[PDB]
Amino acid sequence: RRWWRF
Repeated sequence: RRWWRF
């Protein structure tokens, strides 16, 4: 969500 895959 916040960064990367999330």
